Amino acid sequence: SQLDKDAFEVLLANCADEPIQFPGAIQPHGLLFTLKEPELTILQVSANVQSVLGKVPDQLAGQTLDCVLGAGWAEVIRSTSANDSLVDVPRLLMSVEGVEFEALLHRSQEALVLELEIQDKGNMGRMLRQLHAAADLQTLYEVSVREIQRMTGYDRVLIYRFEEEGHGQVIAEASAPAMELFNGLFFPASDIPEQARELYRRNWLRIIPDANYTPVPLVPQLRPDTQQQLDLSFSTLRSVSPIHCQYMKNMGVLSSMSVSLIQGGKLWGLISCGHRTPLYVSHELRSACQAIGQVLSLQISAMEALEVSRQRETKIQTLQQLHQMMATSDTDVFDGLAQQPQLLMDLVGATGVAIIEDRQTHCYGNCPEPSDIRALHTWMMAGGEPVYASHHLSSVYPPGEAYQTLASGVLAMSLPKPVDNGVIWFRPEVKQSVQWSLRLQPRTSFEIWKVEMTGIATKWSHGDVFAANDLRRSALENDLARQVSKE
Amino acid sequence: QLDKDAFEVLLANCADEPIQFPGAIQPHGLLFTLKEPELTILQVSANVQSVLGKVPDQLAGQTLDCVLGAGWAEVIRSTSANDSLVDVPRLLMSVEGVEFEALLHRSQEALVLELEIQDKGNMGRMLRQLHAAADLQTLYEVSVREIQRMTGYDRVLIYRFEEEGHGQVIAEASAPAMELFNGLFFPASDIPEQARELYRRNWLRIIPDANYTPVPLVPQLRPDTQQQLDLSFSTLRSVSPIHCQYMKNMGVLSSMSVSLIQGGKLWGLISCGHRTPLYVSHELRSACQAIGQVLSLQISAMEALEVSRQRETKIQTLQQLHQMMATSDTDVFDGLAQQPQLLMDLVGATGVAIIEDRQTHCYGNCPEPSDIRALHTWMMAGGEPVYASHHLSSVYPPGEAYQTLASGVLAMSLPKPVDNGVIWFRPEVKQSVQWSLRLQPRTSFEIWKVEMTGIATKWSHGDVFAANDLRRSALENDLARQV
Ligand SMILES: *C/C=C1/C(=C/c2[nH]c(/C=C3[NH+]=C(/C=C4/NC(=O)C(C=C)=C4C)C(C)=C\3CCC(=O)O)c(CCC(=O)O)c2C)NC(=O)[C@H]1C
Ligand SMILES: *C/C=C1/C(=C/c2[nH]c(/C=C3[NH+]=C(/C=C4/NC(=O)C(C=C)=C4C)C(C)=C\3CCC(=O)O)c(CCC(=O)O)c2C)NC(=O)[C@H]1C
Repeated sequence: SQLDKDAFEVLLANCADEPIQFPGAIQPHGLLFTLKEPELTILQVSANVQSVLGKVPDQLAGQTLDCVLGAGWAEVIRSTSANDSLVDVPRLLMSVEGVEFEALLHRSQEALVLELEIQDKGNMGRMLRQLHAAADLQTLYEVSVREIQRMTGYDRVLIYRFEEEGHGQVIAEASAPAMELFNGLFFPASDIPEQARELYRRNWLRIIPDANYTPVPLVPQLRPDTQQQLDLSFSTLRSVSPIHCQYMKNMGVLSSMSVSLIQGGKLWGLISCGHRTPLYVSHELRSACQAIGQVLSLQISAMEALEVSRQRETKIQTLQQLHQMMATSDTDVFDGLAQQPQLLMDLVGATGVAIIEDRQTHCYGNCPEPSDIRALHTWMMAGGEPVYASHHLSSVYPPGEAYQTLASGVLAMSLPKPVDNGVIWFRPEVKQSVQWSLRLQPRTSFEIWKVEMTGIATKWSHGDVFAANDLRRSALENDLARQVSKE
Repeated sequence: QLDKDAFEVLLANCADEPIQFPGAIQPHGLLFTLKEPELTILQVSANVQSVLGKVPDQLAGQTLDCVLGAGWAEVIRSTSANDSLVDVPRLLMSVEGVEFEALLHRSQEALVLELEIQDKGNMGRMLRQLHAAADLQTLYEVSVREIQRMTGYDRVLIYRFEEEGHGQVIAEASAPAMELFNGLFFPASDIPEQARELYRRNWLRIIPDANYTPVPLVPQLRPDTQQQLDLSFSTLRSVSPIHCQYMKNMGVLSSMSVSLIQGGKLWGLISCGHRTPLYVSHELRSACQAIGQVLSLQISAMEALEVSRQRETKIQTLQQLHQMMATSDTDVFDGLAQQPQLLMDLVGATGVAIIEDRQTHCYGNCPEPSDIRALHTWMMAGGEPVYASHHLSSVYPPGEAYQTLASGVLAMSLPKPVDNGVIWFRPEVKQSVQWSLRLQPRTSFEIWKVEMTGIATKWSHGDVFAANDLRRSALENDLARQV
């Protein structure tokens, strides 16, 4: 397939803007019918109508819904399709021509999308009990992944967390014995395109029962009512892009089932379940996984909130100690800050605390050569404000590349005293605290992350900047009186 | 006559009743306590003859095989070996015909086994429903409606514990032809502290019949330790007759309470009352426990967001007010005096009181400028730049003159010998609540009214933050305009 490889390589270059929401084909484990809400006439049909029902698709475009689905169920789907929210709808199991079909309903731009999924072949209280029993966030991730693996029966279960600029991190992983391990792996934001992220934000479950699937087209590809393509954003039977199918092939997973974790409308992460054999997931399993996803999304938000509030709680305690730390014979407040560096390091969070004063420089922790530090302090005038924050110093100050491991994100405060002053913080690179062991591959994904996240340190959160601007006022209140009170 | 007097004497010790050590259990099951190494019947319940029809006198210390049979004894011996009695599946058995569900726990180095009687998919839908809720009141209404539908209880109420442990019926769904309780604040004395500790320890409390005769635990003292068995973690525990009388006077004969615990603190309760006795199966109890846990997680989620959401809008109006004073230099708070609502909404208030000498400037609630002088004259004894009041009727002896107008007063006054001051008010909680013999919801409301006489809602930690965040702003901005 030399021609196909060239055609595929075209998709690889143009993958950040492919029309995922408008594939024009569905996965072949069911049927899709687009209908009209008032009369329920078959507006669009799938190519499997002859495969599972044995009806020629040419005579379906427009004609009666009774023709293929039977008049018996037509009234049922009319009644369940009456003017309603359709948000909460009970299960609707059917059987036409001896084929078991589960009917799911939604609406897309004044159309009734009917998804006839094919059918082949108590513990909840326990799962929520264990989820509540978790103490810390890492324990919560571990127990959640273990429980999802146990109940689903999926070979691999992974929790991706989207940290910064869309980059991902595999936090918790449980896998079947003797199979590839992914933990501490960081993948770039380019791996998941933005359209896929929007769909994951608008859908709880994404099921790909078989990567070796041939897409079946929707005939006709154009809806006569609007003369466009179907928006399959909310359809469970939506074709997967060949790029992700190749990615799953290279991984070794043939069936996937992703559960989205949404906090405050933002995609916190994903729960990805992979199988080495094509696995078909029943409705009960889907509902249980959705329930665990929502419960964990609620719980994760709570655990960080307690931890975020805890950091604020131990912040003001840290400043209070520091606000009185210079109570004894301080030549400068900074020289009083030189007694115990770890209080400064723990105030804002950084491996390097350096305060330059008295024609010399005082640094504790991960710091560069002192001569170049004043050159970084020579850049203080460029800020124009005591506060300074950066998650990437190389991009904003070009000669700050010699020290990327020691100083990638620098927090600073400088009192307006013109002679010699300023406080400097040093946070190391993210690349120096990450450990893990073809184009579309997890190993290749890690290398792109190490080049995309170059010289980038973890962003100083609003609390750290608040704890930074706080000492700006505290040092200004005290330092001037210290010299004045001597006189 | 004699029995009625014994009831009143019991009402004296309702505050410090030994609930954890009743010495009897509800008659809808059996209780045994056993030694872990041997599994011998250390202490038994009096209702053995009721179901098993066996003498109890030769059971204190004997082997379990004579009561529960050899096979079931071995099964529970294997179950109790090292399972830690946490996350243990259902263990239904049947001795002498009667089916018993065997729940297990351990108390002070003893193995308590409860044989509860056996009389007579939607969870995902309810979790989706609770996630779909947008506001807090919508969340409470949805939770109560779904809980009532799933459990089939005539009354389902959610109590929120506010201020000094007082109660508030936040949401309520009830069957027709039943008294309505909404906004019915009740005192903290209605639920004693021991009951609150037990509700914190146990998710579920089930009283299937208020008209029950307790079965005593014989012998009443464990020979191993010579004390009363602690039933603080057992579903089969006798309830105090005070609560039984309260439930009879309410008009409920069966109760099913799920405790909402946020961060180890009893946020509230989900009380399910029935007009007739009712028994809840294990599946129903597990489902209600799961919904309670989900709602406890979700209440904290929306509470935390609104705590932060109020902080973002606190700074938003904070910048606007501290940049306004640049327009007017006649008074340091003249710009503060142009938008009174931007001052009331800054911290939560129904009246702004900013006044210097020879001036009277208060918008909204204000008793009298002459009393405002006396209101401004309180600070001689308690003098700080930021002063707050949770109950002004106590700290200020003439706090009862204006309680509906100013019950909790938050005050900032910059340090200047010349007259100054910024003060905001807050009215009574008792003047914003409305609702329609000794142990009765009607009586409970009038006790709360007396117990809250001039008590305003506590100034939040973010509320005193906006008081100190306006301490620095008015301090620095004053000199530049004067200069
Ligand atoms: C520009 C196009 C590309 C692309 C497309 C693409 N990816 C997904 C889904 C993915 N891909 C993931 C990639 C990974 N990177 C890693 O390091 C690891 C290892 C653990 C993985 C799996 C990934 C995590 C997802 C999300 C899956 C989930 O759990 O939901 C899609 C969406 C497909 C769809 O139809 O929904 C697309 C279009 N992948 C590329 O690699 C680049 C070239
Ligand atoms: C000092 C003794 C008293 C007391 C004891 C008592 N009460 C409970 C449980 C209660 N009582 C509640 C009271 C209410 N107040 C109201 O306004 C309303 C109506 C809306 C009610 C129902 C109340 C809410 C509870 C908790 C219910 C639950 O089961 O969770 C107990 C606990 C009993 C036990 O064994 O668990 C005790 C000991 N009640 C009094 O009135 C005072 C005199």
